[PDB]
Parts: sequence; structure tokens; C-alpha cells
Amino acid sequence: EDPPACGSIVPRREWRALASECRERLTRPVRYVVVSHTAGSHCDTPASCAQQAQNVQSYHVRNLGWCDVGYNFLIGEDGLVYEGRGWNIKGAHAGPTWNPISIGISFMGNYMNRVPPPRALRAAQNLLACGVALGALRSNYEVKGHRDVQPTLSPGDRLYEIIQTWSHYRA
Amino acid sequence: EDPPACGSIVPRREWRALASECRERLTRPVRYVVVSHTAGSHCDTPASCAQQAQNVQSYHVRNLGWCDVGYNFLIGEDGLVYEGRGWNIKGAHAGPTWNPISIGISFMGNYMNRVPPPRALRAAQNLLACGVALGALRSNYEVKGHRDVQPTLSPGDRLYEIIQTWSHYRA
Amino acid sequence: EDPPACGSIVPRREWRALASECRERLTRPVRYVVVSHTAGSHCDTPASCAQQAQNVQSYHVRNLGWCDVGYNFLIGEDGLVYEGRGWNIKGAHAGPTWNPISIGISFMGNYMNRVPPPRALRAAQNLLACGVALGALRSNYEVKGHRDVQPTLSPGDRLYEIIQTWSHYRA
Amino acid sequence: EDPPACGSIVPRREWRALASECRERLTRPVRYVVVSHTAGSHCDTPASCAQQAQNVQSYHVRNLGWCDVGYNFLIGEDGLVYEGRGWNIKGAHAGPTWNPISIGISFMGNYMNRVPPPRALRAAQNLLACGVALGALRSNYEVKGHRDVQPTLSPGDRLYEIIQTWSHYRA
Repeated sequence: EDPPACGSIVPRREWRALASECRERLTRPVRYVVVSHTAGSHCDTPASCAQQAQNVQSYHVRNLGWCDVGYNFLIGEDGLVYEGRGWNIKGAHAGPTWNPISIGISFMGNYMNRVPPPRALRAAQNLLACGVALGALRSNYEVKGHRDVQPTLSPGDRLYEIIQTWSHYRA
Repeated sequence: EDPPACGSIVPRREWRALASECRERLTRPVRYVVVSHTAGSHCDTPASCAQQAQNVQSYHVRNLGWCDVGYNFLIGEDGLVYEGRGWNIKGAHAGPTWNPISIGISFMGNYMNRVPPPRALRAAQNLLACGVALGALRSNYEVKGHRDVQPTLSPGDRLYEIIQTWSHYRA
Repeated sequence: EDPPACGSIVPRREWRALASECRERLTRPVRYVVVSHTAGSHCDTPASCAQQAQNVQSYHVRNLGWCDVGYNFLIGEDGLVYEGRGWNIKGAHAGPTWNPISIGISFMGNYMNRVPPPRALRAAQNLLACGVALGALRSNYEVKGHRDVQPTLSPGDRLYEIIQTWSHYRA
Repeated sequence: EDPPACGSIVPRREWRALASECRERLTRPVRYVVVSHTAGSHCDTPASCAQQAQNVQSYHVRNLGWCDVGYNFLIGEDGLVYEGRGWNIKGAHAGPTWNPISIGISFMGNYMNRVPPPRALRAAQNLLACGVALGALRSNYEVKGHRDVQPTLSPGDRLYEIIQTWSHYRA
């Protein structure tokens, strides 16, 4: 019955993604969101960012044999959100104790000592709002950094430092 | 926060806009939404699209002497929505009959023999969703094409073809 | 015509409030209002109510060592509103999830078996109308009982039946 | 190692706890213990209580949408201790400051003008004895009353006077 006003995702078909092989479903609503970086190249145009989208989905599939790209959603510095596993499918991104209960969104780039552009941040913040809108995320959603759920520098020092200032970031 | 789930709009601050000096308030709800095309050059990256937004505004302000870019919102092929006069300051896009009752959104470029990428069309359709969500737009909002309201060759044939598709398009 | 034309709040120095020490800021407009009750003694005179206000303030500041009384506004059965930490400061009234996105207004007294006098109710409704008139509260703001966001019998079975009857009540 | 036999707690599972979604952790050895009361109806048979324990959790997770019942343990007039969020997971019972450094045991009942039966008191002090032996509580933990750290009536008046008596109670 209910769409409260969503957000605009670049379909898999658009960034030319290999078909997903995953069947494991995330149980809806989800309470946690885990933010990370791909520690890969950055892209600032819709065109390069679709390339970036497929290179990451390919390390993940052709080299680690996962069923699809690890994250549920990706984020480009071009201000757009590329669709990964989406809101419904479980997705390898932060350890087995955390993959079944959270959504993983990953900024595409390495923000160890670089900050994402205001558009990247608006992209993500608005995505979560759409999530709450469809009811795929619960309004009590808690945003957690990846370093907060496992021994990794992700999502990078300078973007980590930033997500902490968000309304939903929890201890 | 543009209250609700306000679908990622690039702010005036960000595209380096000149201060609006517009004073007329839009009467709320804006039942009609008129689509047009600047009939100017187009842009596919956000960088090129900032500077394209600037161009449409200086022309409107320095040359025509208007209080600000005539459009409430400008859409780029970079798939982003650029803020102009916004949801409240009234626009200069369809003449006096329509200007005080409709919100006007323009696609950057001339769509006479060119189609806008689905990201542009997505960014537009999703911009109206944040419109309703805000109470800026009646949920039962009616989309008109420029031609429909004025003696004009815009949105451009191609873009006009498409908006007939839209569920909210009107006779 | 249209100015503030807000109701009439008894300011801090009028009831000898110790110096606020709070520095955290609510960002307006505010979307939510959480109705609480003090669960203490009630009062029906400007004199006794200004006394009550102070007790409640001290318990919260020396006993618990907080930076000021916890609520943003206190309603008295005398028919007046006692300025709590006001429209602009983040105040401790309903957990770390709501405190930053809501206004806490406590109805001095205990309302499990007791109804507040019309005065009280109007003092509270008035205060809210006023809050919108000032752009402190979002116009479509929502009212949620204290027990609707935290484990507590607050506001009192009887007051709770009352606020549920409001147009902004929405849980 | 030396058995530490204090365990005589009813598992989350003998009273049918819904699965918890909480994942934040207390650091052992925990220094503080906060005694609260549920302010709800009490129970005195292990059957009527397991119900009550489910009733409380239902409120916390289904209305307030919390990841699980907020207290770490619950005592009943039945003389039994109910596993809540247990010894290692951070509860939600006394606010942002206390939650991280304390355990919240809470008596199931309204002890405003009632005393809890001796068996409940025994079960509680025994429960604490447990914590120290397991190494979960510091050998010299400090008991604090719910109202001593937050604006409320808990642990109930007569029960508040009773704990003020204990040897680990502190200012």
C-alpha cells in the first residue's frame, strides 16, 4: 500500500550489471545501516561512475565468487546512487554477525584523507530517507560505521568523521 | 533538510548563484507543473551543469533584468536537480496566467531532436514526489507541457512525446 | 493581520530559575512535541506554580546535575506557561532519540486520576499555535505522548486520553 | 573454574522472549547497578510472571520499537529473576550517560505504595551476588535508584526507601 516519497536510483540495467545470483532475503524492516568505502577509484561523472560500479561488482563476482556485488547500494561523487543488491536481498559487507540485519551502502572511493562532495552526502542521506519511506528501513534506523562493526579502516577517516555528525549515527 | 525525503537538489549556494531578489510568494498548493527546456546548451557532468545553470541565470538577471532565473527548478542531463526560485518564490516561465499557480521546471538543453537520459526523467519525476511530500504540490497535481499553455516550440518535440506518458499529464 | 501574537509565557527571571548552563541547540522548525507530566504536586496560583517550577528545576539541576530543568516549557494549572529551556535549546525530556528533534512540555502535576482544568489545556494549545506562528514548530508538527516514545506512565492515563484527541496527535 | 553458582535466572527462552536485535556491549567489569520498577501490574506465580515479562518486552519492542526489552534483568514477586538483555549487552533503562556503564535490574510492579515480598528482594541481592562472582559487576558496584539519575518516580517510594538501605547504595 504505501510509498511516502522515495529517491532516484540508477537501475542495475543502466550501469550494465551482470545478473544477480543471490536468493537470501533480508527480513523487512531493517534496523541498521553500515557505511563503508570501496577504497577504489573515485568518479565524478555519471559515465565513469557506471564503469566504477561494474569494476567493483566484477572483483566481487569473478574474483571472490560472491553472488553479486557486496553492497546493497553504491554512491558516486557524481551525486547519484547506483543500485546494488537493493533493499530486499542480504549482502556480504560487514561480517556474518552483521550482514543479516543491516543494509550496507558504500561510497565509491577511498576517503582515508579525502572528503566526499556535498552531493554524495545528500545522495546517501536522501537514500536512507527513501528507505524509511518504503518501509524497508525502520524509522529508528541506526547508522554505524564499518570500523564500528569490524576491524577495518572503512569508511575512512575523513568520511567516518562526518557520518558521526548525522542524526541516526549510534554509539 | 528540506523537510521530508527531498530528493537531492543542488542548492543555489552550490552552483554559485546570484542572490535572488524576488518578492512574490507562490500560492500553496501549486496545482500545475509546467515543463519546458531552456533551449540552450546541455551538460552531462555536474561540473559542466553548474556552470550551465549559472549561464541561464545571468542571462535572466544581467540581460533581461529579472529578479532571478525564471525557473523554479532546472534539470540537468547529469541527472541532478538544480534549485532556482524553489517551491515558494513564484516563477517566470509560462506568462502571467500560469506563473502564479504552477511550479515550472526546465530541462537544460534543446529537445527538438534529442532525448533526455532516463536519469534526467527520473530526477524530474522524483523531484515532484518531494514536492508533494512537502505540501508544495497537491498530490493530485497536473502536468502540462509548455506548448499546452503558450505559443511555444518547447519542451521540444522529443521531450514533449515523453511527458504524455506521465500519469499526471493533462488534456 | 499577522505578527507573532503568541500567548504569554512567564519568563525565567520572573520565577527565579537558576542560570541555564545548556549550550546544545534544537534546529528549527521542530517536527515533534512530547507531552509529559511532572508526576509531582500541582498548583493553581501564579505563586505556588512559580514555586513548583523551581522545585522541579532544582531536582533536575543539583540532584541530577543537569544543565537546566529538563523540559522546554512547563504548564501550570494556574493557566500559565512557565518558560522551560524554551523554543531554541535541546532539552532532556524523552531519551537521546527524541530530545534533538522535539520540544518537551510538561504539565506540572500527576494526571492518572486527575484531569487538568480547561485553563491548562488552553494554555498548552495556545503555546503550540504560538510555536507555529514563530516558525519554531513545523506547521504540520506532530504530538506524541511521553509513553509513546519511552517507558513511562507519563502523561497520565487521563491526560493521555485528552491529547490523543488533538489534530496533531500522531503516533 | 570454582563453579560461580548464582545462576538461577529464567532464560529469555523459558518465558518466550522474542529474538533480540540489540548488539551493543557493556564492558566487564560493570561498576553500576540501577534499580527501576516497571510501574505495571505485578505477578507472583512463575506462570503469571513469564506472561508479564513478555508483556513488558512487547511494549518496548512493538510500541517504542526498541531492539529488545530495555532492562538487563527483571525480578518478580514470584521470587525469580528473568533474563533480559543479560550481563553483556547494553540496556536502555537510564539514559545516554548511565546505559553505557551500568546494569538495569527492574522489579516487575508498581511499588509506589507497596513493598516487594522478601523473596523478590532476596532474588535481587542474590542476582547481584551472581554478577560479582561471574566477574560481570565490580566486587564493589554501586547501586543507584532509577530516580537518582532521571526525572521519575521509580523504583517506587517504599522500594526506594528499601534500597537506600543496601550496602552498595551510594549518594
